[PDB]
Amino acid sequence: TYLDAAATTRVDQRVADIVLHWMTAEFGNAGSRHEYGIRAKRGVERAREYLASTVSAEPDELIFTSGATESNNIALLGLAPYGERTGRRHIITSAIEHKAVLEPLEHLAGRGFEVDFLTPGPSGRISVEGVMERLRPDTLLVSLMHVNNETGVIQPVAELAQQLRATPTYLHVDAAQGYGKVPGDLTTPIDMISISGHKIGAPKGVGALVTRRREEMDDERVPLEPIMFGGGQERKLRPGTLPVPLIMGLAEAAKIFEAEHAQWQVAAQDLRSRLLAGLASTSFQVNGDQDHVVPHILNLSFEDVDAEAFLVTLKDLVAVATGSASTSASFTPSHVLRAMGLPEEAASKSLRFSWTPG
Repeated sequence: TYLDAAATTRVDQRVADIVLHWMTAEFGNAGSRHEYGIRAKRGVERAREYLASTVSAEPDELIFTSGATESNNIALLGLAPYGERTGRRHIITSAIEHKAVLEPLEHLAGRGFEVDFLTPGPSGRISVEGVMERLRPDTLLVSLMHVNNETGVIQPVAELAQQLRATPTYLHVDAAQGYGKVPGDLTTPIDMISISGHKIGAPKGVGALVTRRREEMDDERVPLEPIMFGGGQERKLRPGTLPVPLIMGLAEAAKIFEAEHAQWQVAAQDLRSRLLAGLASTSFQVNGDQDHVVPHILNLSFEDVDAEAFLVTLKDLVAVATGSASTSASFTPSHVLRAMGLPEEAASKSLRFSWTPG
Protein backbone atom coordinates (compact mmCIF):
# COMPACT_ATOMS: atom_id res chain seq x y z
CA THR A 1 0.00 0.00 0.00
CA TYR A 2 1.74 3.15 -1.31
CA LEU A 3 0.12 6.43 -0.27
CA ASP A 4 2.77 8.98 -1.20
CA ALA A 5 3.22 11.42 -4.11
CA ALA A 6 6.39 11.95 -6.21
CA ALA A 7 7.07 15.72 -6.08
CA THR A 8 10.85 16.27 -6.38
CA THR A 9 12.79 15.25 -9.51
CA ARG A 10 16.39 16.49 -9.06
CA VAL A 11 16.66 15.25 -5.47
CA ASP A 12 15.17 12.03 -4.09
CA GLN A 13 12.15 12.81 -1.90
CA ARG A 14 13.66 11.06 1.16
CA VAL A 15 16.72 13.32 0.91
CA ALA A 16 14.53 16.39 0.45
CA ASP A 17 12.40 15.50 3.52
CA ILE A 18 15.34 14.98 5.87
CA VAL A 19 16.86 18.30 4.78
CA LEU A 20 13.50 20.03 5.31
CA HIS A 21 12.94 18.44 8.73
CA TRP A 22 16.34 19.68 9.94
CA MET A 23 15.89 23.18 8.52
CA THR A 24 12.51 23.69 10.19
CA ALA A 25 14.08 22.39 13.41
CA GLU A 26 16.88 24.96 12.98
CA PHE A 27 14.38 27.76 12.15
CA GLY A 28 11.35 26.74 14.20
CA ASN A 29 10.22 26.41 17.80
CA ALA A 30 11.73 22.92 18.05
CA GLY A 31 12.45 23.04 21.79
CA SER A 32 14.90 25.75 22.81
CA ARG A 33 18.25 26.82 21.30
CA HIS A 34 19.91 24.39 23.72
CA GLU A 35 17.66 21.33 23.12
CA TYR A 36 18.14 21.63 19.35
CA GLY A 37 21.89 21.97 19.96
CA ILE A 38 21.97 18.57 21.63
CA ARG A 39 19.86 17.14 18.78
CA ALA A 40 22.06 18.69 16.05
CA LYS A 41 25.25 17.40 17.70
CA ARG A 42 24.00 13.81 17.90
CA GLY A 43 22.71 14.01 14.33
CA VAL A 44 26.06 15.23 12.97
CA GLU A 45 27.88 12.45 14.86
CA ARG A 46 25.43 9.83 13.51
CA ALA A 47 26.00 11.17 9.98
CA ARG A 48 29.77 11.11 10.49
CA GLU A 49 29.75 7.52 11.79
CA TYR A 50 27.47 6.22 9.00
CA LEU A 51 29.38 8.04 6.26
CA ALA A 52 32.76 6.86 7.55
CA SER A 53 31.46 3.27 7.66
CA THR A 54 30.63 3.25 3.91
CA VAL A 55 34.37 3.58 3.22
CA SER A 56 35.38 1.31 6.17
CA ALA A 57 36.66 4.21 8.23
CA GLU A 58 36.24 5.16 11.87
CA PRO A 59 34.14 8.26 12.71
CA ASP A 60 37.23 10.24 13.76
CA GLU A 61 38.69 9.68 10.24
CA LEU A 62 36.06 11.83 8.47
CA ILE A 63 35.34 15.56 8.41
CA PHE A 64 32.53 17.47 6.79
CA THR A 65 33.29 20.19 4.26
CA SER A 66 31.46 22.71 2.09
CA GLY A 67 32.13 20.57 -1.00
CA ALA A 68 34.63 18.33 -2.81
CA THR A 69 36.36 21.56 -3.84
CA GLU A 70 37.13 22.43 -0.23
CA SER A 71 37.91 18.75 0.52
CA ASN A 72 40.49 18.72 -2.28
CA ASN A 73 42.16 21.93 -1.06
CA ILE A 74 42.27 20.76 2.57
CA ALA A 75 43.81 17.44 1.50
CA LEU A 76 46.40 18.78 -0.97
CA LEU A 77 47.45 22.18 0.39
CA GLY A 78 47.10 20.73 3.92
CA LEU A 79 49.98 18.34 3.13
CA ALA A 80 52.38 21.06 1.83
CA PRO A 81 53.94 22.05 5.19
CA TYR A 82 54.67 18.37 6.03
CA GLY A 83 56.26 18.14 2.57
CA GLU A 84 58.52 21.13 3.24
CA ARG A 85 59.40 19.79 6.69
CA THR A 86 60.41 16.32 5.48
CA GLY A 87 61.88 17.30 2.08
CA ARG A 88 59.09 15.51 0.23
CA ARG A 89 58.13 17.89 -2.55
CA HIS A 90 57.40 15.49 -5.43
CA ILE A 91 53.74 15.05 -6.32
CA ILE A 92 52.24 12.76 -8.97
CA THR A 93 48.79 13.46 -10.39
CA SER A 94 46.88 13.18 -13.69
CA ALA A 95 46.29 15.86 -16.33
CA ILE A 96 42.61 14.75 -16.48
CA GLU A 97 41.82 15.83 -12.89
CA HIS A 98 39.03 18.23 -12.06
CA LYS A 99 40.22 21.84 -11.67
CA ALA A 100 39.86 21.49 -7.85
CA VAL A 101 42.81 19.09 -7.92
CA LEU A 102 44.74 20.62 -10.86
CA GLU A 103 44.65 24.22 -9.57
CA PRO A 104 45.72 23.57 -5.96
CA LEU A 105 48.61 21.49 -7.39
CA GLU A 106 49.59 24.16 -9.96
CA HIS A 107 49.66 26.55 -7.01
CA LEU A 108 52.06 24.19 -5.21
CA ALA A 109 54.18 23.87 -8.39
CA GLY A 110 54.71 27.66 -8.28
CA ARG A 111 55.81 27.31 -4.62
CA GLY A 112 58.74 24.86 -5.01
CA PHE A 113 56.95 21.54 -5.38
CA GLU A 114 57.62 19.29 -8.36
CA VAL A 115 54.32 18.12 -9.85
CA ASP A 116 53.96 15.46 -12.54
CA PHE A 117 50.74 15.71 -14.58
CA LEU A 118 50.40 12.26 -16.21
CA THR A 119 48.52 11.88 -19.48
CA PRO A 120 46.44 8.66 -19.82
CA GLY A 121 46.07 8.67 -23.62
CA PRO A 122 42.94 7.52 -25.59
CA SER A 123 41.64 5.05 -22.97
CA GLY A 124 41.24 7.96 -20.54
CA ARG A 125 42.44 5.62 -17.81
CA ILE A 126 45.67 6.13 -15.88
CA SER A 127 47.62 2.90 -15.47
CA VAL A 128 49.12 1.69 -12.21
CA GLU A 129 52.51 1.18 -13.92
CA GLY A 130 52.42 4.80 -15.14
CA VAL A 131 52.22 6.04 -11.54
CA MET A 132 54.52 3.44 -9.93
CA GLU A 133 57.19 4.12 -12.58
CA ARG A 134 57.41 7.73 -11.38
CA LEU A 135 57.32 6.89 -7.64
CA ARG A 136 60.39 8.12 -5.73
CA PRO A 137 61.58 7.77 -2.10
CA ASP A 138 60.63 11.45 -1.64
CA THR A 139 57.23 11.40 -3.35
CA LEU A 140 54.85 13.11 -0.93
CA LEU A 141 51.56 12.42 -2.58
CA VAL A 142 49.70 10.85 -5.44
CA SER A 143 46.36 12.41 -6.30
CA LEU A 144 44.14 10.38 -8.61
CA MET A 145 40.44 10.88 -9.22
CA HIS A 146 38.22 7.81 -8.74
CA VAL A 147 36.08 8.44 -11.83
CA ASN A 148 36.72 11.07 -14.48
CA ASN A 149 33.80 13.48 -14.37
CA GLU A 150 33.82 14.27 -18.09
CA THR A 151 34.15 10.72 -19.48
CA GLY A 152 32.96 8.41 -16.70
CA VAL A 153 36.19 6.39 -17.02
CA ILE A 154 37.08 4.59 -13.77
CA GLN A 155 40.70 4.93 -12.60
CA PRO A 156 42.51 2.06 -10.83
CA VAL A 157 42.67 3.82 -7.44
CA ALA A 158 42.00 0.54 -5.58
CA GLU A 159 45.06 -1.23 -7.08
CA LEU A 160 47.22 1.84 -6.39
CA ALA A 161 46.05 2.04 -2.78
CA GLN A 162 47.28 -1.51 -2.15
CA GLN A 163 50.77 -0.56 -3.44
CA LEU A 164 51.09 3.00 -2.07
CA ARG A 165 49.90 2.00 1.42
CA ALA A 166 53.14 -0.02 1.80
CA THR A 167 55.17 3.16 1.07
CA PRO A 168 55.73 6.54 2.83
CA THR A 169 53.75 8.19 0.00
CA TYR A 170 50.14 9.30 0.66
CA LEU A 171 47.26 8.61 -1.70
CA HIS A 172 44.51 11.13 -2.23
CA VAL A 173 41.45 10.20 -4.30
CA ASP A 174 38.94 12.78 -5.59
CA ALA A 175 35.93 10.43 -5.49
CA ALA A 176 33.27 13.09 -6.14
CA GLN A 177 32.13 11.00 -9.12
CA GLY A 178 32.98 7.59 -7.63
CA TYR A 179 31.56 7.64 -4.12
CA GLY A 180 28.40 5.49 -3.97
CA LYS A 181 28.78 4.41 -7.60
CA VAL A 182 31.75 2.05 -7.26
CA PRO A 183 31.62 1.40 -3.47
CA GLY A 184 34.15 -1.48 -3.28
CA ASP A 185 37.09 0.63 -4.49
CA LEU A 186 36.82 3.12 -1.62
CA THR A 187 36.99 0.55 1.18
CA THR A 188 40.69 0.17 0.22
CA PRO A 189 43.35 1.94 2.33
CA ILE A 190 43.33 5.19 0.36
CA ASP A 191 44.72 7.84 2.74
CA MET A 192 42.44 10.71 1.72
CA ILE A 193 39.09 10.62 -0.06
CA SER A 194 37.14 13.71 -1.17
CA ILE A 195 33.37 13.29 -1.44
CA SER A 196 30.80 15.60 -3.03
CA GLY A 197 27.22 15.77 -1.82
CA HIS A 198 25.42 16.94 -4.95
CA LYS A 199 27.07 14.28 -7.11
CA ILE A 200 25.08 11.64 -5.18
CA GLY A 201 21.83 13.65 -4.98
CA ALA A 202 22.37 15.63 -1.78
CA PRO A 203 22.02 19.46 -1.77
CA LYS A 204 24.91 21.58 -3.12
CA GLY A 205 27.20 23.08 -0.46
CA VAL A 206 28.33 20.01 1.44
CA GLY A 207 31.01 17.37 1.12
CA ALA A 208 33.37 15.27 3.18
CA LEU A 209 37.02 14.36 3.53
CA VAL A 210 38.24 11.01 4.81
CA THR A 211 41.66 11.06 6.47
CA ARG A 212 42.71 7.52 7.46
CA ARG A 213 45.07 6.63 10.31
CA ARG A 214 48.13 4.50 9.58
CA GLU A 215 48.74 2.08 12.47
CA GLU A 216 52.54 1.78 12.09
CA MET A 217 53.06 5.53 12.32
CA ASP A 218 52.33 5.61 16.05
CA ASP A 219 48.63 5.92 15.07
CA GLU A 220 48.74 9.20 13.10
CA ARG A 221 46.15 10.43 10.66
CA VAL A 222 47.56 12.16 7.60
CA PRO A 223 49.80 14.93 8.95
CA LEU A 224 47.60 17.68 7.51
CA GLU A 225 47.83 21.28 8.57
CA PRO A 226 44.83 23.64 8.36
CA ILE A 227 44.52 26.22 5.60
CA MET A 228 41.93 28.15 7.62
CA PHE A 229 41.79 29.07 11.32
CA GLY A 230 39.40 30.05 14.06
CA GLY A 231 37.49 27.41 15.98
CA GLY A 232 37.99 23.80 16.98
CA GLN A 233 35.43 22.44 14.48
CA GLU A 234 36.14 19.37 12.35
CA ARG A 235 39.36 18.53 14.22
CA LYS A 236 40.58 22.09 13.50
CA LEU A 237 40.81 21.09 9.81
CA ARG A 238 37.66 23.01 8.87
CA PRO A 239 36.71 25.81 11.30
CA GLY A 240 33.36 27.62 11.24
CA THR A 241 29.90 26.04 11.21
CA LEU A 242 28.55 23.87 8.37
CA PRO A 243 24.80 23.77 7.77
CA VAL A 244 23.47 20.77 9.70
CA PRO A 245 20.54 20.17 7.29
CA LEU A 246 22.90 19.67 4.34
CA ILE A 247 25.15 17.31 6.32
CA MET A 248 22.13 15.18 7.20
CA GLY A 249 21.10 15.36 3.52
CA LEU A 250 24.54 14.07 2.57
CA ALA A 251 24.23 11.08 4.90
CA GLU A 252 20.73 10.25 3.61
CA ALA A 253 21.87 10.45 -0.04
CA ALA A 254 24.72 8.08 0.84
CA LYS A 255 22.36 5.69 2.64
CA ILE A 256 19.98 5.59 -0.34
CA PHE A 257 22.93 5.00 -2.69
CA GLU A 258 24.35 2.17 -0.60
CA ALA A 259 20.97 0.40 -0.33
CA GLU A 260 19.64 0.88 -3.87
CA HIS A 261 22.92 0.54 -5.77
CA ALA A 262 21.84 -2.61 -7.64
CA GLN A 263 18.63 -0.90 -8.83
CA TRP A 264 20.58 2.20 -9.88
CA GLN A 265 23.15 0.04 -11.70
CA VAL A 266 20.56 -1.80 -13.77
CA ALA A 267 18.49 1.24 -14.75
CA ALA A 268 21.59 3.28 -15.66
CA GLN A 269 23.05 0.48 -17.84
CA ASP A 270 19.64 -0.22 -19.38
CA LEU A 271 19.38 3.44 -20.42
CA ARG A 272 23.03 3.43 -21.54
CA SER A 273 22.43 0.52 -23.95
CA ARG A 274 19.42 2.31 -25.45
CA LEU A 275 21.31 5.59 -25.91
CA LEU A 276 24.34 3.85 -27.46
CA ALA A 277 22.09 2.02 -29.93
CA GLY A 278 20.55 5.35 -30.94
CA LEU A 279 24.06 6.76 -31.48
CA ALA A 280 25.29 3.76 -33.55
CA SER A 281 24.22 5.24 -36.91
CA THR A 282 25.21 8.89 -36.29
CA SER A 283 29.03 9.34 -36.51
CA PHE A 284 29.22 10.66 -32.97
CA GLN A 285 32.15 8.89 -31.35
CA VAL A 286 32.49 7.56 -27.84
CA ASN A 287 35.50 8.70 -25.82
CA GLY A 288 37.22 6.59 -23.18
CA ASP A 289 37.61 2.89 -22.40
CA GLN A 290 34.10 1.40 -22.26
CA ASP A 291 35.39 -1.59 -20.24
CA HIS A 292 36.12 0.77 -17.32
CA VAL A 293 33.25 3.21 -17.06
CA VAL A 294 30.40 4.25 -14.78
CA PRO A 295 27.07 3.36 -16.43
CA HIS A 296 25.57 6.86 -16.27
CA ILE A 297 28.19 9.11 -17.95
CA LEU A 298 28.89 9.19 -21.71
CA ASN A 299 31.42 11.40 -23.45
CA LEU A 300 30.78 11.96 -27.13
CA SER A 301 32.98 13.51 -29.80
CA PHE A 302 30.99 15.40 -32.43
CA GLU A 303 34.01 16.35 -34.56
CA ASP A 304 32.53 14.75 -37.72
CA VAL A 305 28.97 15.73 -36.80
CA ASP A 306 27.49 18.75 -38.57
CA ALA A 307 25.38 21.25 -36.59
CA GLU A 308 21.89 20.20 -37.67
CA ALA A 309 22.63 16.52 -36.98
CA PHE A 310 23.99 17.56 -33.57
CA LEU A 311 20.65 19.18 -32.65
CA VAL A 312 18.50 16.28 -33.91
CA THR A 313 20.36 13.58 -31.93
CA LEU A 314 20.54 15.64 -28.73
CA LYS A 315 16.74 15.87 -28.92
CA ASP A 316 16.56 12.10 -29.51
CA LEU A 317 18.93 11.38 -26.59
CA VAL A 318 16.89 13.49 -24.15
CA ALA A 319 13.71 11.81 -25.44
CA VAL A 320 15.08 8.25 -24.99
CA ALA A 321 15.99 9.14 -21.40
CA THR A 322 12.52 10.54 -20.63
CA GLY A 323 10.35 8.80 -18.02
CA SER A 324 13.38 6.74 -16.98
CA ALA A 325 15.81 9.47 -15.95
CA SER A 326 16.76 13.14 -15.81
CA THR A 327 19.60 14.23 -18.14
CA SER A 328 22.54 16.61 -18.29
CA ALA A 329 24.51 17.93 -21.28
CA SER A 330 27.69 20.03 -21.24
CA PHE A 331 30.69 20.92 -23.39
CA THR A 332 33.94 19.32 -22.16
CA PRO A 333 36.92 21.64 -21.50
CA SER A 334 39.52 20.92 -24.18
CA HIS A 335 42.34 20.11 -21.72
CA VAL A 336 40.90 16.72 -20.67
CA LEU A 337 40.75 15.33 -24.23
CA ARG A 338 44.12 16.87 -25.11
CA ALA A 339 45.42 14.81 -22.15
CA MET A 340 43.77 11.83 -23.84
CA GLY A 341 45.82 12.40 -27.01
CA LEU A 342 43.13 14.03 -29.19
CA PRO A 343 44.10 16.55 -31.88
CA GLU A 344 42.96 20.16 -31.25
CA GLU A 345 39.95 20.05 -33.63
CA ALA A 346 38.44 17.03 -31.81
CA ALA A 347 39.45 17.98 -28.24
CA SER A 348 37.27 21.10 -28.47
CA LYS A 349 34.36 19.14 -30.00
CA SER A 350 33.11 16.96 -27.14
CA LEU A 351 29.87 16.66 -25.19
CA ARG A 352 29.48 15.19 -21.72
CA PHE A 353 26.10 13.44 -21.32
CA SER A 354 24.88 11.93 -18.07
CA TRP A 355 21.63 10.73 -16.55
CA THR A 356 20.23 9.92 -13.13
CA PRO A 357 17.37 7.36 -12.98
CA GLY A 358 14.16 8.57 -11.30
